[PDB]
Amino acid sequence: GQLEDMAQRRKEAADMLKALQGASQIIAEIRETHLW
Amino acid sequence: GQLEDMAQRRKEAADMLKALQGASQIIAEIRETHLW
Repeated sequence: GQLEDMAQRRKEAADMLKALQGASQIIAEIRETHLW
Repeated sequence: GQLEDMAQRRKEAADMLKALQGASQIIAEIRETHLW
């Protein structure tokens, strides 16, 4: 009848997901370099 | 399901070999009258 710390932590955790994207970009660059 | 420098070098070598072979064939095909 009647009825910020966590937000920052989850935001940092989500931002840490960029490691996979960075690894994929590095792998793609290495593959492109191997061609030359 | 799924499966440059060296390529350029081999292409140049093949082109040079083909040019030499063509030149040799052209020289051989010259009329015997002009070759002797």
